[PDB]
Amino acid sequence: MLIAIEGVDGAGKRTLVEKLSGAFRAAGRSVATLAFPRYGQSVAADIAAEALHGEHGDLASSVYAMATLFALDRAGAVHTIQGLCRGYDVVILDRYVASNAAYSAARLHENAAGKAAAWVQRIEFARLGLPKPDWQVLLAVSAEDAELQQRTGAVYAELAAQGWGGRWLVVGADVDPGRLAATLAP
Ligand SMILES: CCc1cc2[nH]c(=O)c(C#N)c(-c3ccc(NS(C)(=O)=O)cc3)c2c(C)n1
Ligand code: NA
Repeated sequence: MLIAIEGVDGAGKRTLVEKLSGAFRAAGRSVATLAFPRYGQSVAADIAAEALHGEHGDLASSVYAMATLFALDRAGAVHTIQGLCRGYDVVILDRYVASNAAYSAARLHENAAGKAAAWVQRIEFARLGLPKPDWQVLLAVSAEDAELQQRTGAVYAELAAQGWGGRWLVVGADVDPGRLAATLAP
C-alpha cells in the first residue's frame, strides 16, 4: 500500500509519518518511508531549493519551471518507490505529487479543477509514470508568505474534497494514529 502525507510546512508531517509507522508496525505491518523533495540526492531538487533562495536567475519566477524540477526529482525515485511497494506492506511518502498540485495552483491563484493541477497529473502520473497513491492524507493545522501558505492549505483541502489522484483523508494535529492506521488498512 502506498500512502502520501501532505500539508503545508510546519504542519508536523514528519511527526505524523512516524506516528503512523509505529501504528502500522503495532498492527503487524512492515513500513518503509521516503521524504520529498530529495534535497542532497536530486540535482533537480537542489536547483529548485536554490532557485527559491534567489539563485539561478529568473528560474523561480516560473511556477511551471519549479513544478517541473520537483517532478523530475520524484520521477528519479520511481524505481525506488516501486521497489519499496514490493518489499513492504506500507510505503509512506512525506510529500508526493499533490504537493506539486497544491503549491503550483496556490501560486497561480487557481483551484484544484484548474490547469496547473491537471498538468501535474498529466506530467507526473501519466507521462513520468509515477504510481498513484492508494491514500493521500492531508494534515490540516491552524498555524504551521503567510497568505500563500494559507491559500496552499486551502487548495490542499480542495484536492482532498475532489479526490484528486485518488482517495484522501483530512486529519488534525491530534489524530489518533492507531485509528488512522485501521482506516487506511486494506
Ligand atoms: C513554485 C511552486 C512550487 C511547487 C512545488 N512543487 C512540489 O512538488 C514541491 C514539493 N515537494 C514543492 C515544495 C517543496 C518543499 C517544501 N517544503 S520544505 C521540504 O520544508 O522545504 C514545500 C513545497 C513546491 C513548491 C514549494 N513550490
Ligand atoms: Na491565475
